[PDB]
Amino acid sequence: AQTCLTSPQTGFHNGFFYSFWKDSPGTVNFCLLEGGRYTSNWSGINNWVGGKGWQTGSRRNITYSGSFNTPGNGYLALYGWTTNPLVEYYVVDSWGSWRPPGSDGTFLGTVNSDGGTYDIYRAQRVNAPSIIGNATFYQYWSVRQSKRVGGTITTGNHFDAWASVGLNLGTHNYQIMATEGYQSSGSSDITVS
Repeated sequence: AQTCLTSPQTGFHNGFFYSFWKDSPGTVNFCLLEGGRYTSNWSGINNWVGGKGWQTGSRRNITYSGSFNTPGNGYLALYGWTTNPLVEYYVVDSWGSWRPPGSDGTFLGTVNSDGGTYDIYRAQRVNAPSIIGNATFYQYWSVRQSKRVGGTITTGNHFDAWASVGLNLGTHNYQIMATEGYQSSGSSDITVS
C-alpha cells in the first residue's frame, strides 16, 4: 500500500526514515511507496522539503532514480543537517527555473563526482526554519553544472571537497534524497537506495 500525507511529519516507512516539511500555504501530497520510494505533488506552497533516507547521515553512497519536474523554483538534492555547527547541506542534481544558491552564495570551487562536476558554495540563511527552530546558519552547497534526475551520490567526495575549503560538518542529523519547492507547483517520484 501507499500512504499519502498532507501534514508535515517524520517517521519510518519500509525501513527508511522520512521527513516531510512545509510551511502553511498551499498543499503538498507527500506519498510513501514501496521500499525507498516516495512521491510528491505540490501547489501554491511557499516552501516545502521532503524525502526518504536516513535518520542519521553518514558518508554512505546514495543511489536514487525517478522523475522531478516544476515550471517554477524547486530542487532535487541530497539534503541534510548537522548540529554544532548548525548546517543545512545540499548536493543538488536538478533544479527548476532558478539555479541555487544565487548571488548570495560565495563560490569556493568545484568537485568531480559521479560523472558530474559540482560548483561549491557557502550561503547564509537569516531567520529560516531549521531542525532547532528558526535560526541563522550557514548552508553548504554542491550544485551540479548539468541537471540530472538519477544516479549515485558519493557523499564522501562532497564532504571531503567541502572540508578542503573550510566547510566542515558538525554532528550528523538527518540525510534524505529530497525534493524542495519554493513558491511553485510541481511533482517528483523518487526511489532511494
